[PDB]
Amino acid sequence: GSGVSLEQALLILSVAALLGTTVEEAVKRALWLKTKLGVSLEQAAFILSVAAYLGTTVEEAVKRALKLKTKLGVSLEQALLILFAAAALGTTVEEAVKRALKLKTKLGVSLEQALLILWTAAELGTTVEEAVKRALKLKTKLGVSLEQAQAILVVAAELGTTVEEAVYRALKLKTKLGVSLEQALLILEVAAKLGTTVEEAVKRALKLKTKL
Repeated sequence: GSGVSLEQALLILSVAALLGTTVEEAVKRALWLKTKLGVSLEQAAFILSVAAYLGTTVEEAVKRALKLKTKLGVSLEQALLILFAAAALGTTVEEAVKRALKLKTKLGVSLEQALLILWTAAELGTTVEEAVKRALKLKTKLGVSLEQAQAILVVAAELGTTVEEAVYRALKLKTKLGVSLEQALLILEVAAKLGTTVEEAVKRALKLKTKL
């Protein structure tokens, strides 16, 4: 798309924070990269985030990702997630993929889902087995996806609250603003990252945004 969704605006606000660059600068940087590679805006923002986590230039991150795609025969998305999971783990990409593949087979999930689980466990400071146990409890209790359950865990950590508090606020946001759960959780997380209120994060994002 050329029109920017709220979802996408929020991701950039997050990336602007991470890079320490104005939102205007982050927009341009994400659009240049989207154009250059012919990828989604979300994927462009991801790449900027991966390079920041790696501590490499964006080109270098792209070079690594393209080489790893060819090596493993995987998508660019998967290669990026492998690099990210490896940067978060502080290990090799080979080790990260090894762990992801074992976990993929165990849980009957995708490699992408497995890599997200590994990254999430690192973000929570727990083992994977613990993170999976806690995510699956939420999945069953609330009737959310495994992905969403993980997102809830992570949002709670960013907020410095329990998962009960995080869910309570997310569902309030859904009812008040008519957003999806995934949206609500992202808003909560972005406001935490920007050092602001829920209202101010959305107000910025709306300035930035064009498509719905």
